[PDB]
Amino acid sequence: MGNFLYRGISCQQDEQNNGQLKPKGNKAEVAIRYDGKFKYDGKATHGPSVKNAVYAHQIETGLYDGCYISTTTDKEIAKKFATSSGIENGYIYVLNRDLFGQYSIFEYEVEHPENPNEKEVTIRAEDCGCIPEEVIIAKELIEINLEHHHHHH
Repeated sequence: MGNFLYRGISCQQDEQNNGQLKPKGNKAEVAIRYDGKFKYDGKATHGPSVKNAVYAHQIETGLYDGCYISTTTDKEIAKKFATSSGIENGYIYVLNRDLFGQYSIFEYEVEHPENPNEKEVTIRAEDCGCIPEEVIIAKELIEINLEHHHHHH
């Protein structure tokens, strides 16, 4: 529900080796609130994970390095993303947004000019790089999505 998220990986090696897509190490476990000016801060320590630290880090330096999940307002993003990223030969997983809504995970949507007709909604996880392991409601492998729409061309 909400939105259909799609993400694919060619590093099935790292995924299967870690047995969780990617190495993780969550902590903090603080209040956190998406206020108009969300100075929710955290514990007290000065480091990574959450806070203006992670927010500014991803905004300034690691611009969508994989910490947060960037997705478009179009469900057909799946096909476009899989093709343009050359995932046609690799691994792909699907995630539902309503799960994040239940999780109370944050989202920051950037807007291009009005008529491009699209907004980029980046899903701000409470930690960098897929903090929820069960967010992947579907996992499939892909070897060329041939046929189906091949009516003639």
